[PDB]
Parts: sequence; C-alpha cells; structure tokens
Amino acid sequence: AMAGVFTYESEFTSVIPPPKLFKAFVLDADNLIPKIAPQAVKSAEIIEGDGGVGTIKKIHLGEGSEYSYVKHKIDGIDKDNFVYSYSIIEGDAIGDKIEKISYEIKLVASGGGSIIKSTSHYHTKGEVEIKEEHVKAGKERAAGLFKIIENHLLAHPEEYN
Ligand SMILES: Oc1cc(O)c2c(c1)O[C@H](c1ccc(O)c(O)c1)[C@@H](O)C2
Repeated sequence: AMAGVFTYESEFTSVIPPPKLFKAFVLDADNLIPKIAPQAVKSAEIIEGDGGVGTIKKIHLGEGSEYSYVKHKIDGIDKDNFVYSYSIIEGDAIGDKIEKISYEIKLVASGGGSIIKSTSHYHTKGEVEIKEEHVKAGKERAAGLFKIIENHLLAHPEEYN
C-alpha cells in the first residue's frame, strides 16, 4: 500500500543554445524524433487535450524498447524560460513498484551553449528498490537522445532558427 516519491537530479551540457534546443527537443519532438531516430521512436500522437497543459500523448516507441508505448502527460510548458515538465503515466517502466514518473526539464543558457537540468520524480508504491545501475541506464538513455538531437542540429543548421 506504501506511497513515496524518489527524486533524482541530472545535468547534460549541449553546444546548442536554449531557444533553438527548446524548439527542437520540446516543441517539435513529436515529429522530429520519429524522422531522425526511428529506433528510438516510431510516432507520437495526441490522445486527449488541446495541446497545452494537461494534454496526453501516446508515444509509440521504436525497436530499442521492443515497440512499446508510453503516455505522456503535459504538466507544464514555459516557452520563455525554457521549461517543460511532463509525466510518464502509462507504459514502459510503469508497473507496480512504480506508478508515475515525472520530469521537469529546464534549459539554461551557458556561453551560447546550454545546460540541461533535469529533475526526475519516481512516484513509488511499496518497497523501494532503486539501483545505482537502473539510474545510470535511464540517464544514458536520455543523454543518448539529446546527443542525437544535438548532432542533428549541428548537421542541419538551417533548422529551428
Ligand atoms: O528507447 C526509449 C525508451 C523509452 O521508454 C523512452 C524513450 C526512448 O524516449 C522517449 C521519449 C523521451 C522524450 C521525448 O520527447 C519523447 O518524445 C520520447 C521516452 O519517454 C521513453
């Protein structure tokens, strides 16, 4: 029956500045990734909402994740300060051990690069197993994807200006 929340903090740098990165990784992620990283993600669609806060999206994952869905709940967007927060509410790692996973992502200017500050909140249930390796994975995973994006924009500077 026991509820809890485990909360983890992570950072990535990028040479791409916030406002470009933001448009690519947040605002256009849904079409972009599927185009440049099919193994990551096949497609993404709005199930519910108006696209703003409170929208839910079914995201169709790629082979990397045995073609499994997740549903994302948009918790907030601030297009000015480059903040985005969304919770995974169904899908891959959302079992019994763990019931929602929530992210706040904050892009910070840093020398015409960015630092991507990421807070994740694993909403637990029952006993709490959290392995230094389960965290390293999920972290590598996210960074793998920012790297795909960063390198994509470096090779396509015509995009997201
Ligand atoms: O290989 C994977 C496995 C996953 O569970 C996920 C992956 C990639 O990336 C998905 C992802 C992450 C950020 C996104 O904007 C996105 O559209 C899709 C993430 O929610 C879940």
